[PDB]
Amino acid sequence: YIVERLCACCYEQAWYAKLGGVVSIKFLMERLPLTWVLQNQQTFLKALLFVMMDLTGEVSNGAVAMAKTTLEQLLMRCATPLKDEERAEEIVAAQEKSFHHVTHDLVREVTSPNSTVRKQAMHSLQVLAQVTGKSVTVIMEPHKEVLQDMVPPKKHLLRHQPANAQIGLMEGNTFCTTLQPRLFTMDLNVVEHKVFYTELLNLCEAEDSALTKLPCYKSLPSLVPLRIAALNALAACNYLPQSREKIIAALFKALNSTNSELQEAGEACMRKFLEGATIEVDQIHTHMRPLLMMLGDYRSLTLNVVNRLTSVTRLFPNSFNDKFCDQMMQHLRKWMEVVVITHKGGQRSDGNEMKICSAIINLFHLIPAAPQTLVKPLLEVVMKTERAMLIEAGSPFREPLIKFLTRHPSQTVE
Repeated sequence: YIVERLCACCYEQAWYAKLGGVVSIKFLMERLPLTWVLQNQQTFLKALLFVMMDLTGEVSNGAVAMAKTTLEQLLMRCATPLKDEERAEEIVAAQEKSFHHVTHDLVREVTSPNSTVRKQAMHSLQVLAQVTGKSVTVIMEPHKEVLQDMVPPKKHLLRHQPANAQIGLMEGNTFCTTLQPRLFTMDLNVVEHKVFYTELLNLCEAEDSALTKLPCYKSLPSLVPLRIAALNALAACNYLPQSREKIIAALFKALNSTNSELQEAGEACMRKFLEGATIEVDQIHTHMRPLLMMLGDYRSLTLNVVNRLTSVTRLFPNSFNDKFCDQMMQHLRKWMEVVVITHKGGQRSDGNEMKICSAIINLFHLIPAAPQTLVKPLLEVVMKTERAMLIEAGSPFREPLIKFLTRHPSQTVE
């Protein structure tokens, strides 16, 4: 009755009721013995995860972090292997049964449409596989019966599912297909996987003007998380030779865009994609061609294009050459002259004041093709700008310049 009434507080509406319920659960699992907390771990987990499922979308006072910490403690407690001095026929059986049930419910809630509970379940599975000294797959291999119809959409026309459910399905597919050994192999041969891959490609490659026509996406405020999830799911399929060019094309299209958050998501997915696949300089040039071929005019530069340059350089150091370094130095000199002119004019702040020059300077320390000779012209232009603006302590060019100078200490100090 104690556990019933106390964990029942987790189902009340108010947030303080949930907080008291989780506090009582923590007290019960910390003070009382192991043999008893195991058989109640099912109800404890259910209640303390329903707390999260219900508190999403409303103000709360640290209840989410407290619930996450309590979940971590309960999982690392009940999952801890029993030492030989305490192993017995009843405690071992109770632990095994509680572990089975908890893992079953966790794999069930993994594909839930809520993001917070899904991330919490993923972290719990990871830490549980870490503690038990086993892989996540072998632990989920018996439990994948629940996800036989979840990871494969069964050609359910995901376009009919809501945006949050779609994002949840994408994240579940990413998690289940990115373990040490993959639980489900997206062979891209059955009609189900084929339809799923085609939907992923059309979602991550189409345009917003046509993508917003769907009713499921008509009410979305940003539509960026959907594209991010689509890119993440598409990168997890780096085991299909005959169907790899489209993945690279989509990842590069996402790596060259006029948005910052999506550019970062695309570069992250590419870095994750390169862990299993490889890309030769041929297709690198083929895909970055529209990114280049426009730098001829220094005015064409901007924060987005320099960020894309930085990303493609960080992902492929051997892609750029010394000629590109000289062109970048010329563009930097031009932009520094423009900045000096604008500062002498003293009209008003703009969006091309310092960030562009800082990014262009940072580009050098990431390109290994940058020669030692580039230190002197860069230092000269930096000194010219500093003494034209008379900004010494607040100069934002110090950090990237020092980052580059550290690459050639011999020439620098000399």
